[PDB]
Amino acid sequence: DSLAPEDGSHRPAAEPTPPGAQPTAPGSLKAPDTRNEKLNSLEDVRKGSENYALTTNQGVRIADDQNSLRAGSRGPTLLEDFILREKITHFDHERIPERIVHARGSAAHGYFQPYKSLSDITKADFLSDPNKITPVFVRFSTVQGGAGSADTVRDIRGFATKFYTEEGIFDLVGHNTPIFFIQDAHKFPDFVHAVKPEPHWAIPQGQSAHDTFWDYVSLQPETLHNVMWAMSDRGIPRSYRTMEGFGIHTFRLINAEGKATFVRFHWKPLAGKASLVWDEAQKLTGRDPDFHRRELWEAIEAGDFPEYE
Amino acid sequence: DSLAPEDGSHRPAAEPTPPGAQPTAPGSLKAPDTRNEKLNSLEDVRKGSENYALTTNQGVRIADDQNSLRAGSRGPTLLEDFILREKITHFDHERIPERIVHARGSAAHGYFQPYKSLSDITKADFLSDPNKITPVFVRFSTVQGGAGSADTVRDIRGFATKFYTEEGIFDLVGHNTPIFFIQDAHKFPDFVHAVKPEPHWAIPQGQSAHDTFWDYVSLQPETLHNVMWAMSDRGIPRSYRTMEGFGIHTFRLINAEGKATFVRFHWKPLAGKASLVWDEAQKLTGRDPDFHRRELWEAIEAGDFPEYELGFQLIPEEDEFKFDFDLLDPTKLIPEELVPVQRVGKMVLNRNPDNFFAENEQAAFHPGHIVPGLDFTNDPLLQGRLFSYTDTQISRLGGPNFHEIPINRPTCPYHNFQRDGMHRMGIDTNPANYEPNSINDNWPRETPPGPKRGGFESYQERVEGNKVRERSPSFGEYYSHPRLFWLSQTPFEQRHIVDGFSFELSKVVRPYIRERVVDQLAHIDLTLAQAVAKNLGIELTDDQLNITPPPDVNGLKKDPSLSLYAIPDGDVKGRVVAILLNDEVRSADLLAILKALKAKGVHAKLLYSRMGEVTADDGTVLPIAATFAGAPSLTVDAVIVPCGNIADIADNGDANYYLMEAYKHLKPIALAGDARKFKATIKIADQGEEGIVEADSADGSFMDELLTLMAAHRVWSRIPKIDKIPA
Amino acid sequence: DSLAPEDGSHRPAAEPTPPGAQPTAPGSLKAPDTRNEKLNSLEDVRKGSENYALTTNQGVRIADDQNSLRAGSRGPTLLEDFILREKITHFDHERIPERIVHARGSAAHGYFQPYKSLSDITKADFLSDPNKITPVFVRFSTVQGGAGSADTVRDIRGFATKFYTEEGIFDLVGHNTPIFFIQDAHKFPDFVHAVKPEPHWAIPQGQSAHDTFWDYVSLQPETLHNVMWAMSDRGIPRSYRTMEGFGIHTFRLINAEGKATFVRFHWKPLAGKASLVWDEAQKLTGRDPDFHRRELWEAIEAGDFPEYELGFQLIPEEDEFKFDFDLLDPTKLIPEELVPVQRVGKMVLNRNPDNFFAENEQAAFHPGHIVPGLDFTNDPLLQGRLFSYTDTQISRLGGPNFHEIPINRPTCPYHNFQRDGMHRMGIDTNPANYEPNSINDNWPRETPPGPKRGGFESYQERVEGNKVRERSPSFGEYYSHPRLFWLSQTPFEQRHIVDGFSFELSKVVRPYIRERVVDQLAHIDLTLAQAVAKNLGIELTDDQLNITPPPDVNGLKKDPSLSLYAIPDGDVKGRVVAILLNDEVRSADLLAILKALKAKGVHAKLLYSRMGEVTADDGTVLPIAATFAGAPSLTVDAVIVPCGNIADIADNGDANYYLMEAYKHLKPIALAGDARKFKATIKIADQGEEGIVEADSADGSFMDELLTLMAAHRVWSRIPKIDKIPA
Amino acid sequence: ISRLGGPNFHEIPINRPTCPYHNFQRDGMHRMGIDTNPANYEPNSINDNWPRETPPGPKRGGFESYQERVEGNKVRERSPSFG
Ligand code: HEM
Ligand code: HEM
Ligand code: HEM
Repeated sequence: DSLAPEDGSHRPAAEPTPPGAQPTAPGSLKAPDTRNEKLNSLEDVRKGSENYALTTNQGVRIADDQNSLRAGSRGPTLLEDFILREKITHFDHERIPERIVHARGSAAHGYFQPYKSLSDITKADFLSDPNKITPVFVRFSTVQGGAGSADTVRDIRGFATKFYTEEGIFDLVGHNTPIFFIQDAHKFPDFVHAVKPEPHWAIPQGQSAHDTFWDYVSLQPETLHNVMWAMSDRGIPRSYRTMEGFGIHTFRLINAEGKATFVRFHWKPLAGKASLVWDEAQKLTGRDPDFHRRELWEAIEAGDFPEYE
Repeated sequence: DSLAPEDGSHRPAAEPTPPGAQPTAPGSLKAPDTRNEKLNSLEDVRKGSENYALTTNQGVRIADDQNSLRAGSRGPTLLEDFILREKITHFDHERIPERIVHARGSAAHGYFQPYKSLSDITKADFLSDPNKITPVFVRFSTVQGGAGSADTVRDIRGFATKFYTEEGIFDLVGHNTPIFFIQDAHKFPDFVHAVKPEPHWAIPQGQSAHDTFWDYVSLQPETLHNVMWAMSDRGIPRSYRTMEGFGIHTFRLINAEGKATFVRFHWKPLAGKASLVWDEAQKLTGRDPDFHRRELWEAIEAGDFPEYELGFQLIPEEDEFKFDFDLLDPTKLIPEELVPVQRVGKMVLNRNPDNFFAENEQAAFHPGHIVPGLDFTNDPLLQGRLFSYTDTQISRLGGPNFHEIPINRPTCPYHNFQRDGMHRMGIDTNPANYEPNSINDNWPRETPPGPKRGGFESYQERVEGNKVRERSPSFGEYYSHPRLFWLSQTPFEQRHIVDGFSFELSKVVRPYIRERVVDQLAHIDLTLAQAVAKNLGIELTDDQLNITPPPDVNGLKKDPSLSLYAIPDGDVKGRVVAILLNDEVRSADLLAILKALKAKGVHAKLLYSRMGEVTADDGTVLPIAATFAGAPSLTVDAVIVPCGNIADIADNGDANYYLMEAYKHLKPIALAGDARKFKATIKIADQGEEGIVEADSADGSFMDELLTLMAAHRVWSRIPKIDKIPA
Repeated sequence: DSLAPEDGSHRPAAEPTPPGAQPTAPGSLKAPDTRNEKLNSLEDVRKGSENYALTTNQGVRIADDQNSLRAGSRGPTLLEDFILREKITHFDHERIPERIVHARGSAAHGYFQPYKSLSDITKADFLSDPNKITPVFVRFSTVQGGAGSADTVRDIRGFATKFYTEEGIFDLVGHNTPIFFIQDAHKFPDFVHAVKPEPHWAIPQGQSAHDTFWDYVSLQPETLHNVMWAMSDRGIPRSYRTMEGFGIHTFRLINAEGKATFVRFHWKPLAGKASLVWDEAQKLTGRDPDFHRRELWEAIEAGDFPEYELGFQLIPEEDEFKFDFDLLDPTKLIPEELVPVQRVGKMVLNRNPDNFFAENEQAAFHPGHIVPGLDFTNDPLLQGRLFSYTDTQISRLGGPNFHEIPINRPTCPYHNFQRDGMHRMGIDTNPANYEPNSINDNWPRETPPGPKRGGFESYQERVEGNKVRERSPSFGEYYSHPRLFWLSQTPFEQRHIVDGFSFELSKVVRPYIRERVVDQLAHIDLTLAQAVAKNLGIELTDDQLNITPPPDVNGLKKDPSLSLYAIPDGDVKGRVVAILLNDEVRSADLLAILKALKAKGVHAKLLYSRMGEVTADDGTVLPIAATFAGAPSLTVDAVIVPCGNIADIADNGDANYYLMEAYKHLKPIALAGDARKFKATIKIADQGEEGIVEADSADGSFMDELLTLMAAHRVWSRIPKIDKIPA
Repeated sequence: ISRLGGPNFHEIPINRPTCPYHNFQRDGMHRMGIDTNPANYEPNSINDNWPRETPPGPKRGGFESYQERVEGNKVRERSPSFG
């Protein structure tokens, strides 16, 4: 019953294919041979499916998964149907709280590699050798909207990178413009509340074009610089691939002798910089709310891998 | 600081005002005199702000809310700053999980009132006297999308009503169609997972147009009936005010003498039925993703209260087996042609919440929340629902004391022996925490069943059968209800159905899925399937062309109450019109226009190519509401273009496109005097045509022709001309 | 129904009554007219019970609370029984996580009042007028065990007070010893993990007598000062009413002119200092594990309200470096001989809670919660404490709104821009949720620091140094405070300390840990080291006997304020006496005894070998409170034995054991007439012995002898004789 | 669900079955298993309906309830045999 078509057209070729030619799929069935050290350590928890029996979470095989246990064919459902309650209990608890900010985002795996040793300025092991590869996990996002909001709204974009180094995890958690709206962390909740949907009716979604945000900007002039960046075409990128990335804060690099050097971090996109125009971007939140997410998944499936300096 | 403007225009009047006139606000500040028992009992948790000092949550006044505590003004932030840490900590833990289904929703407060006593058929106290007023809390929603998804997607709608009765909470949790997709609750996680975003890449949001949804439908024919409703215009309503409401399942009404009657619940809109057309709805998800939430809120602020009539379909117990279908099967409807709806009472929604998170996000509805006078039945979809709503609320709302959050608490008394749990508010003084007890003389006490204020007792239905995991043989027919639905639509509604299926299936990547769906459609109706097939480039096989159609439903071959538009019920009050200005509007036109609209209760939005003001020909100064690009035609019900300096806007791309988009979406257009030049923009003949109102000036019949068309909602006769027109 | 007895003896009188006379009850049923601002404020949440119907949490009346809905009376339970699933669901989610430390504790309500105005030294409002009364809620606890462990273990005790002031909540979170075990908050998790049950097998409960605790102590000599306290009789208080309380750290008092003064907080008991002895405390964990919790509850129901005076040690800012110890080192005390304690106000505890879980278990105290007029210091342990108390409570009480749980709510106003979070109670009507704002004209607003009602500002301390992870060199001395504490104890207290160290060290399995600890004691005092080593069968080496003792503390060689008994202050009001009954009491004796007792406020418990009653020689009916084995000598402060038919109980094993036990534990004993014949079972000399009161009959010289020994707590001169007594 | 934090308590090491467990359940707090199956529902054609139901049998078959005979009305009542 209910099985695949005879021609095997239900499944995608495991080779690089252009956008739209085939059905998208989980990365490990789409590119079995692409590996790095983080991807391989995840093998312990990956779970397969072909050729196995359907079971409960306690490992008991299920005979009939189309019906509830009842007293007679048109009777009442019995409390003793533990298969039914396990199935519905897990569903009832699928959701976890979304991120307070940056709830809407799209991620991918990859690797990082230094061009030369940087030990004159830093003793950071991941930067000490040109032949040393570091597995990374990167997450691109919007700021304001919830996890089910649209991709191509006018907003700042997040650019978060996890480096799995040999002397610890390093997270470089940045944005796509070189400054932020405010100076002190004490004002974060005040700025975020002004930009998010208003508290009485929860409008508007994924937009700064409402009264509370401009109220706050007009009374806090420190915000004007990043407001300039947001109102420009930097606020509506064509893709996560065609935008720049920054750490914003001045950080410090320490070498082996104890000398310190101030540093600001940048990401330079090798596909170049490019943005949409507003009318296009606003209408695209309706025709395909999932455009940046789609485009990233599809570029990696086609072999047009996202690359940054 | 003292930052408000002196002139006080930062705050809206506390009186009814038209959409867009003033800034919207929390309900108790906009309409402080709109009261009910539920609203009044929330006064203990409401908090003001004006004239108070800024404090921590422990009550300590804060001197500086702009800076962290550091060692030196350019120094490190100190750990001892408890004011910063409290502030950021609360911020960091603001979110709670969203609802697993129906995450996106909009809500309001109101009241219900019975039309007469129903003591003959039920002993439920809230339906026993025409003077008993019952306060309500209602939430409207979509199904698939997250809480930040858009309002006007294609999808089923939820309609949940919490009745705060004197003998307990009664929740009627319904939907906007009379049937559901599946028969047994055991398949709910399977159906839900197929429609929701696909698990590898989490796409797509708010849409059934993807491979897994159609895969599930093509393998499970029980889904076909509700799938027909979702692909029709029923799936993209114009507003929460203009859709129907249904309980779906057969319940029981139990009277004082112990007699049981079967009942199906109905909500009838008093503003009538109306929907959008697909390209408008989809575009509208980008230009204003909060269009339904916004319209609901603004309708209440302006006084256009959503009103609905509660109705009952009643079936005597002896008629259980008289139909072609099973009454306990939720994939089947009860045709109004066979069993009429009895109009029993009315609900009015008249006040918005104060705080969305606290009242809307935290509200909890559950179909298992019934009262003496009502009872359940063996419908297997309903049966598994009783388990789920209590279970899910434990992690969404954090524990078993969710009934203590202010919006959920009953207004009647509640006492029992349950104790403790996370977030416990009530402090019990009862010396005993069990029964039977002699230490508190067994209080609180059980209460026998009776005609009024008695204890809950289940209807003693007979059960006889073996313990089986099996579907009833009477549940095994999937095609005649869908066909009954198809034949009751008007011709233009049939066309929208065809286009919904074609569009959606065009997004399915694996072609064999499209073919199997089409096959399933050929078992319902051949014309339907031939039409969908041609848009997908598929040919029907000779065998598919000879499939025998399913039977009539108890002799019916059509039921007009299943169509949105067969029997018109339009009501123009609360609709909104776009008026496109120019720099020298003929003020005689404008006054005939605005006074006719106010007489019918229709709102106007004055549009221009820039914000600010415009000066009319007699020197009158008009405030502009929004630009042409800022309030697209998608948002209004009809377009009027008045006489004046037409050359101001004859060449503006946005003004012209405004008329082409409305024209495409079948809305009525009115052109006064030289505004008639615009006919060439939409290829209108000199002769004119139905749907285009035109005159020398905006006077008499001009407005009356315009308002007649508005009552008919859209101009269905223009369908044939829109396939050309690049809009 | 009416399961209660005719006579109404299932309910206690709402008037002060002696321990064991009536059933105990929720505070507001027992003492309804004992009010305070916090206690009246909780009336919005109290729930009654009598005369109400039994319902679901939704308000639906239950008819049968004895059965599940089943298909047939011997059939399967039905999923549609929502009544059963709600009752079982609330029960399934009743528990919340216990506190990570101090999980076992007992609390009560009360009030604080100052003795005079303290405006010269602080601007704290609650200390500004002798007529300003401040509601308080105090919790007493242990440290190591879980919520179900026993009360009279050997451990430090917690003393936490929440002040509901008019300028915010102020929490004073202290202990019952003047110093703590460690110097920097970074070692807290290491220290707590070492004293708690070991991780493989989770043994032992409520005890420090195990290898890991002693391993950590022997490798970290900063802990030795608090260890001397714990090994002393300070570790086993007789009651929460008879132990001292301390804040431990040095805080700042900030006056209105902006001047800063260093302060250490103290709590002095009005009932005096008293402790048990180790064998008695230990046996009491098995005979009555709820001993301290019970006696505090009953003391309050009898009107023996626990009373404490608040005391300040004040040191001007210019004297920060006058002592030869660092003022910021929390392992260092400030001897009252150097800086006396100023008595400054009093606290009274006069009302028990209504519900243990709602009020005691959900209460949240945090040292970071201070008010204008107070400020912190750089003590590294206090500094890290500020992070932890808010953090822990996010998970223990479920979210960032724990301040909205009724016992935690401030009594003063709290307004800010924080919103949402799990179980949000407050419904904000403010149109703004940020600042600066203009739409609500910037309310609520910041408030400048001032003399009264102003915003919080931190004292502008000068900070100078590099970012480093290093201990200050001035914190590097670990032996002179332990040595000044040793030398300030009386001789019997010094013997109790030696037996404390010996009993615990004998439970350490690895012998090398025993030796290392002993090596450390040699650096404090040789006599002490030699004594513990004699009991562990360890010999001191050559090297150990010549170790130079540590220096004195600022010229001091001893401070009598560190001893529990050097300077008497014991009070007998609220103590308890067991009276051993025989089948024919000489009424003459009883009466003399009960009336002498009642004049000093001493309670009595009448014990026999069975329950029910016995009659005196004059026919007076004496009801029995407990049996000899059921209310052991461990639970009373002294034992009295009247004349009558002594033959009746003279051969009763338990009645004889009662005397030997109380005799072993240094408690006063009184025997009139033929009761003197019991001297043979505890082998007393012929002339007499101090501590044994005897006479021909219960006269007044007889009770003054008994009441006088009782004011001295225990009979210290008997220690020598109890070696050769088998009990 | 509250004691152990969510619906994945069977992934806590001590609670894990040593035999195989495959199904269409997904997500929830602290999800350990990373499912590669393209389908998360059944029936499905995209993964050829795996994992699949197994009919009852003498060994290694699916679970089926004994077909006990049930008869009587819906009552909240104690059996007289229990008294
Ligand atoms: C230069 C300024 C900032 C930048 C560039 C930034 C960037 C980001 C990014 C990229 C994320 C998303 C990470 C992900 O993909 O999971 C994020 C999340 C977050 N941000 Fe920041 N942020 C900034 C300021 C702040 C401040 C000032 C605060 C609080 C004081 C804050 C609190 C948070 C929190 C609580 C999250 C959610 C983390 C989670 O749930 O895992 N951010 N931020
Ligand atoms: C006749 C079929 C059904 C209808 C009309 C229906 C209707 C609704 C509506 C309107 C809501 C949203 C309530 C709100 O506004 O907060 C909802 C939520 C929900 N439904 Fe149903 N539903 C149906 C079937 C089911 C089934 C079969 C199950 C599971 C066995 C289910 C489980 C849930 C859950 C878990 C929620 C979320 C509740 C909460 O988080 O408080 N539903 N349903
Ligand atoms: C001078 C040293 C300390 C004293 C006098 C002290 C005192 C107390 C007291 C009396 C309580 C119980 C309050 C109640 O009854 O609920 C408590 C709880 C607690 N303490 Fe401290 N403590 C000290 C050191 C620390 C340190 C250094 C830390 C961590 C850095 C810490 C963390 C905690 C935590 C997490 C709780 C549980 C709080 C709750 O769950 O509400 N304590 N402490």
